[PDB]
Amino acid sequence: MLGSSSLSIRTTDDKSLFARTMDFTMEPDSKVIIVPRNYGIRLLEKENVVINNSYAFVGMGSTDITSPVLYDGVNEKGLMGAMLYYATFATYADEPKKGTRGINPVYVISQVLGNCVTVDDVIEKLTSYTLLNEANIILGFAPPLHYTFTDASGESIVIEPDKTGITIHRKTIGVMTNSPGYEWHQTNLRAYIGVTPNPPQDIMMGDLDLTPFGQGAGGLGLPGDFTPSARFLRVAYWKKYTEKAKNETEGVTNLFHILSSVNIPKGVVLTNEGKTDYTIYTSAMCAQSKNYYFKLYDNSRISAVSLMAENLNSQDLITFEWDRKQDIKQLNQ
Amino acid sequence: MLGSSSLSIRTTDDKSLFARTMDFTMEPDSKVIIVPRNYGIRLLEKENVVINNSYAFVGMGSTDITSPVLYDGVNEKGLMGAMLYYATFATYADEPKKGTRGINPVYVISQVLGNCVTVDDVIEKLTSYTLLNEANIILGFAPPLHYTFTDASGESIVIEPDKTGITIHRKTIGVMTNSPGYEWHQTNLRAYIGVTPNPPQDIMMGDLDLTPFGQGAGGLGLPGDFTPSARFLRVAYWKKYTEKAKNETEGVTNLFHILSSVNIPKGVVLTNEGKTDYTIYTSAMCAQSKNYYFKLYDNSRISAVSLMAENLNSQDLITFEWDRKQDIKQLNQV
Amino acid sequence: MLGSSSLSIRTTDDKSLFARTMDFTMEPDSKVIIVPRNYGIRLLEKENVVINNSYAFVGMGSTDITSPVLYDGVNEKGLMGAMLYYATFATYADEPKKGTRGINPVYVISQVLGNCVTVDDVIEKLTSYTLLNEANIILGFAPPLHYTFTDASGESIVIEPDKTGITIHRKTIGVMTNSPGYEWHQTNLRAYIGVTPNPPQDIMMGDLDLTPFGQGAGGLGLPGDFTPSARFLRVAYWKKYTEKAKNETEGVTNLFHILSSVNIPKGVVLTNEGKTDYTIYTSAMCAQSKNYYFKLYDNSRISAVSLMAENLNSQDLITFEWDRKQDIKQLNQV
Amino acid sequence: MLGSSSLSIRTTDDKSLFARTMDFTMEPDSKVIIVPRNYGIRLLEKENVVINNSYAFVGMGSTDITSPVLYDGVNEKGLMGAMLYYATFATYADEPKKGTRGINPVYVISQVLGNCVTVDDVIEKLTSYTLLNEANIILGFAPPLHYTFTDASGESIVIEPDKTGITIHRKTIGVMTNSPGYEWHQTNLRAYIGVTPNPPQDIMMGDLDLTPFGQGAGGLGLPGDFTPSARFLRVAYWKKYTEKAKNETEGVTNLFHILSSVNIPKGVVLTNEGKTDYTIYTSAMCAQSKNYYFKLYDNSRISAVSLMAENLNSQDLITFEWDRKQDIKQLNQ
Repeated sequence: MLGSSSLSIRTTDDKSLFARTMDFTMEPDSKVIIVPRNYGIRLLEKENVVINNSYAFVGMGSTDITSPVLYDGVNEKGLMGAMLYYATFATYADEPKKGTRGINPVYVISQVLGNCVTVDDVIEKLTSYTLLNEANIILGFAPPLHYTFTDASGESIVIEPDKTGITIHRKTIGVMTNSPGYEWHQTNLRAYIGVTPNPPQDIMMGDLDLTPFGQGAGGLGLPGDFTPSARFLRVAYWKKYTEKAKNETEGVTNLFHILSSVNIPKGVVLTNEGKTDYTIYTSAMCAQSKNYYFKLYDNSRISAVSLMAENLNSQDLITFEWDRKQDIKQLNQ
Repeated sequence: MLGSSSLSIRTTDDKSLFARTMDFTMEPDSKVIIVPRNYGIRLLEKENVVINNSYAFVGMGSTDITSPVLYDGVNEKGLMGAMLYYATFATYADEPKKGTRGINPVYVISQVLGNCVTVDDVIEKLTSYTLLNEANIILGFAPPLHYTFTDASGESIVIEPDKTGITIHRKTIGVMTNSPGYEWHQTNLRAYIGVTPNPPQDIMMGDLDLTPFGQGAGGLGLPGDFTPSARFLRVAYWKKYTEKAKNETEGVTNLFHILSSVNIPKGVVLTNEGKTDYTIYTSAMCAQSKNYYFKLYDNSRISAVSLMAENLNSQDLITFEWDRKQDIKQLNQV
Repeated sequence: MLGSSSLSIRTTDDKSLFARTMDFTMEPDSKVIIVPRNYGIRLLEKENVVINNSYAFVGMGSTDITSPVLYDGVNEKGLMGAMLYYATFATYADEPKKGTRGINPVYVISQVLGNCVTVDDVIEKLTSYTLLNEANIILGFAPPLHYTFTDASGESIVIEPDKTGITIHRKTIGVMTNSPGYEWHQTNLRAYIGVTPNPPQDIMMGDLDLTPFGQGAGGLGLPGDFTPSARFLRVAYWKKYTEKAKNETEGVTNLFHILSSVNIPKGVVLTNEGKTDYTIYTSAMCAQSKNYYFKLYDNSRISAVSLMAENLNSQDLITFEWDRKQDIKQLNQV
Repeated sequence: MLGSSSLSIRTTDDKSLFARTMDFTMEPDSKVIIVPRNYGIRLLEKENVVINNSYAFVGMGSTDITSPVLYDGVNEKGLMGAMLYYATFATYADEPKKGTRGINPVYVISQVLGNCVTVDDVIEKLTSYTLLNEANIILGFAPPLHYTFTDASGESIVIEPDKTGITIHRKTIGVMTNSPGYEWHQTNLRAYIGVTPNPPQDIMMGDLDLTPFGQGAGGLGLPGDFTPSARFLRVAYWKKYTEKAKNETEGVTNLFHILSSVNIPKGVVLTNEGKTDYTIYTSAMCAQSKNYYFKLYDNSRISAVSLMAENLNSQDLITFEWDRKQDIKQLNQ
């Protein structure tokens, strides 16, 4: 994990959808995963302590350690959520606070999705855990994360494990990328309210008449780079000005169009080490249907996994593998 | 038409691909159109003169007037091309210059793809015509246009009907959006050479340590808006830096990722007249395969049409309709 | 007041200097004021408590209300400070927290310059005060303010009356404009670390060589408008790269070159109400010499006042009136 | 030279004024020079044809080579001009075109100010010349230049020795910096018409109010760096919107304020060669008064030279040296 952009939206259909890109430096073995009720998810990768999960859920994630790790997903009661990179800000403890258990940052999404309904449930659950510096997701240090959640009702929150403790932001705008903290970007929005769909008025310099080249000059000032702050502003503004989605499909379509302003093609961003950082997949999920939708760097065709289609009291993890090949429809031979 | 961005690329296995977005306010009757050889293409809509085309070609276009109007396409000899808005700059004439025939701007692609092989053929071809200020029932007036072509060998040209006459640009960088002129954008590139994939180095102010938020800071300065100038910069720069495609399928994919930085969602851009200006479709062509690929605002799955698959001596236009339904694959019952 | 930019610097001379532009819609009655020892400063306009001041100071201010109101200044012990706008963020009590005295935001600088020596004294003094929502008759309301101070040693702090109470920021980078809060701008700096004095290297796009138009391209990404946030970046970044000053005089000069990046011409910024927001004056002060220097919108020649040349036990304010006529040295008859 | 910004303005007092910064790496020997009538100006350093100047002028320049080289200046008939850097564009001949006299690029201002009145006079003058690729000794080589002139009527033209020959632009907006060519910057202007003094309206995102930080948001998008294109934008836009000067003195004041957005502190721009590039002097001249005004990097106090005060039929050049000392006025000691 190395960067990502997310947002949620509300349809006129009365549905809530959430979506996110994921950026990274290669493809990992990642599938969409359906975790059945009562499966058991650890808190710490170093202790064999299991929490029985009341709920089933589906999302993108890894099976590379003991309990499924979910980057995002939706559960059978309509809770949607994700974890996103939060570098230089994320701060964790060595020891739990008296009265809490240790949890690995990498397990937050799975635990919550499996045991919560509303955004208030999330806030409540969280006060019974301390995020811990557990080394060895055999992928190293606990990655610097922060979290967003959105429930069936359309409310979004952000949880950020800062130096000064856990920060909750309630009733947010339903946008989140990477560092810095949420209130920093919310404040940043203010510097860019002049970014609109509407063209500016022609002007004169002496005798000279000045008019735009074409269209789209309203957005002058919007940065087009892929830093977390730039991405934050493109998702928010294009969330603001994109037409309301009138049903679930349109919602998926509109989410992927907005995220398209923050999709990273392979080669245009390199890391301090010269690894390439690119959008591996984009996904979306609907609280009311509990459908998971996703598309990949190598596959523009959207796939869909339906949570309630499966037997939720299954003993076993149900799994779908990525199809990393451009799914082109041939209209003739 | 109302805006669009385009580029070409080269693969590792020596294939040339060209791609474009089409931005518009309505989205009208448009389809893929295969024009066969010897179909006959009008020069002017108010006149009965028809040039008989030597080559078959496929591209997106309209069948609403006498001859197919192609917005872009590839022909059987591997020439690719496209017309794109050129507002404020496109200048035409009332009457043909001595020794040329008039041509309607919306017929250029069709005429060229129908009769040329190399970009040099295109340049020579063009000195026997004069763009005329005609007009069409569709939009109600001659649209301000400029044109781009790329042949099998990956060489690109831009043709621009300027106030002073027709301006040719030879061996271009293979990127073109809208106004202004090609020389203006080529010159503009230089103000932006500091936009790279590489992070800037940490610095200090007094006792502060300052380091980037995440990744991507090497891009500081690139603009994010949907003006033609900004779109050019984004397509040019991201063309430079994203990976070389290893084959044809990767070409289409990469082209669409790059164009993605200039895809316009419904509502983010409005005209003076309050109309929403958004990307209706996105297409890519391949000189060697002569395949035509496309996706739409409501359908992200790519479709393909093979020109060489059809009877190239057909009497009748062959067409493929837009499938404006988001084509979701269900991996279980949805 | 309606905007302003400020910074401090240290010479290789072991001197500290502070300087600020002042941006406002019209020029009230302002001059440079020397407040002598034991003069007396009110805390509040509606209450009659007058706090006796231990120290003399000089700076820019108004004499329109009961006690001299200073916008910035330096005192006889080398404490330097200023009040600047903090719109939408400043928050005041109706009523003092138990066991503090109420203080009008507009008296904070005069109270502090009068009774403090170090950065720590300022912090301590402030916990004995509570900022109240008391209006004044120059403006009609309590203007939203924040404050910066710099002592003889060169430490700088920012003090910000936030919703949740007074926020203190210790040993800052020595720059401060307007809203938002200090942490936010400090964080904002990280997004621009790639803004440097050095040019980026040429690149090629295919056959094309791309080189800068001239000099200065290292700064690509720096915004040029006059919002508080853009002014912070320019002053901070140009404070970083500007040559160290070798003595007091060069320190004044450097301060005003840097501040020139954020000097606002009449007409270029207008308020929601159409009043023009422009840089009325620019000042500087040195902690070691206790000299105050200023120039005006209408007069770029620098004037200087020396606190310690006066009698610090004078009965009365000593004041120097602005000279609003461009002070042009005639080199021959004009 | 390695940069200059320049503009002209018109007061409501019916006076025309012209101003320019000059940016360089170290200050060579320059002063204000008054060139009297009939003093004579060389065309080329390597040939002794001297052209007799009808008119007296005053400008900043150098006395290091045979004839005075002025960098800018105004003449006794109200014609004002400057030569600015034109790197990578300026093209000069090896040989004078059939029926022209060769001229050293560095002598254009001096020759033009010495014999022209209107911008038309200057267009006709220059087409009797060919700019020649002849080296000079204060800088070592032939510097790539272009030229701006403004006559007493307030019309401006820009002359640029392009690849394809001398390009001429009639009645320009009265702004000029460095490369690229005039028509490129004029076209660039259209991209930035939404740059105004006015704040954008407040907006909302969901339940959140968004309002500007303070003032000045109207200018969002304007670049702040010191390249020539950015320098052009700022000078033009700030020239459009800063208030009309009511007289000659305000004209000067306003000119230097607009020019201050393009003033370069020592250290914020370094060349490839690690040399620091900075604003050495800022000057202004008035067509009606024939006054010349200047301030320096080290002295923001403005100085003035009046052309007509002198004997315009003097035997010798009259000059004034720079005072690179901050001229502080002591209000008490």
